[PDB]
Amino acid sequence: VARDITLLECVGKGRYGEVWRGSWQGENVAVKIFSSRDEKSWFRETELYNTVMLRHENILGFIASDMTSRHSSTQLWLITHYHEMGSLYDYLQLTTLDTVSCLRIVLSIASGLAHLHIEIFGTQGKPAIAHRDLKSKNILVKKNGQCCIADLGLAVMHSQLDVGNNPRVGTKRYMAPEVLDETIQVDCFDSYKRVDIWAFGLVLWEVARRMVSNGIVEDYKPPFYDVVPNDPSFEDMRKVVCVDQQRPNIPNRWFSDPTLTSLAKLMKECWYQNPSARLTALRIKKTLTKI
Ligand SMILES: Clc1cc2cc(c1)-c1cnn3ccc(nc13)NCCOCCO2
Repeated sequence: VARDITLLECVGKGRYGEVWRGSWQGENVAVKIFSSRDEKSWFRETELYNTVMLRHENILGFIASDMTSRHSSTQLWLITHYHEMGSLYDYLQLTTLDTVSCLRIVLSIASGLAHLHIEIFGTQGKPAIAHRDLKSKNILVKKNGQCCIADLGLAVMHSQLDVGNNPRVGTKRYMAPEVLDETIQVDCFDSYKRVDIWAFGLVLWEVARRMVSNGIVEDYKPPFYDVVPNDPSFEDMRKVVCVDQQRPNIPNRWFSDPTLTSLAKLMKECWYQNPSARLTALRIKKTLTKI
């Protein structure tokens, strides 16, 4: 139960709500406290965790979920494993990477996303799932160096089409061109997997910037830092991604490193204007395993 949790420190704050480091039987756990405005995101992630027994080493580990609702008060809690190392967004602010740690991180993300995307049949199976709000701030760094994906509140599902009634929409900075120009095929499940692949390519660019090659590294920057203001509007991102068709700049240093060059090619194959030309999660994972 949540009754035996002591909230210790607020480790994250946003429009979704807050994330706290909590204590439970003397062990650290994370508690996501949703704002009442995000009730549908809490329920989606709960049914994904407790009805679809969704478990994978690169998906945030679910412990429990609780809601209490009364006149003048509503609480919505998600209790998960705590990762002291924090969000990949925070982690990349402080850390530089080498060849092994860079590929451990990005391969672990690819592995979790493929696990979301690929359907499993039978008993103890799972539908195909699209995240729809992947970004560096919803990926956590585990002690072993791998990552795990969090925030499945916007997931859509499909078996041989489940879209929520969720009024919240993805982070604008990471929205795919088909989302921004509204040509996305809403009734086609593969559209949502390809919106995920787009966002993954941006996360791939974020990680690669922090890997050192030949004694050079870039500071952390978000996708499109140079052409969009902080907290960009829908219109800001359409002008950049669709009209101007701009994409993240690839610094010259990378082409001197074989690994960073391989990731540059992978990045671009996530960024096609045409969603159908983008790689699949499984192909990305199969490539990273060989690289
Ligand atoms: Cl249910 C959930 C959502 C989530 C992050 C966590 C849990 C989570 C788990 N351990 N942990 C450690 C630090 C931290 N978050 C977490 N820092 C705030 C980043 O918040 C991103 C929101 O996504």
